[PDB]
Amino acid sequence: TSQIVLPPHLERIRERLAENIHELWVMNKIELGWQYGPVRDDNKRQHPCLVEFCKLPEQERNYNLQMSLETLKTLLALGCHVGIADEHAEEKVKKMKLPKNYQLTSGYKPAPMDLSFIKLTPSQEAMVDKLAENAHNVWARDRIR
Repeated sequence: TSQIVLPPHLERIRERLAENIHELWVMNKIELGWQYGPVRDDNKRQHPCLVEFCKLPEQERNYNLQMSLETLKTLLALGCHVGIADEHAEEKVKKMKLPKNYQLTSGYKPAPMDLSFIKLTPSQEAMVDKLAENAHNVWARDRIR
């Protein structure tokens, strides 16, 4: 799976979406007990990806935004409507939808909402295998070469 590159019309969304999506996603790598440290290794109980979006360096700055860009480019490549009509409900339109659920421990625990009071679309339930296969697709077009 490799469809198109994303246009820049969303770029007003993307940076605030980044300062959201890190503050949703980065909590997920402390349930082992990893913390922030200087150098890359796991034998001594750390994972330095636990740093805020702009705080990271540039190659790690985009390494948070790539999961978003996965969930954006194939969506816009899907042909369906994914134009930003319902503008995302944090930092632009004050409805307070994005951060709802969190629990703080000995570690960086920002606020992902595990949203479950709405149905999920017929698409994104079907795109679970698409987006999880795209991992091996990205890895396979590297590996077979």
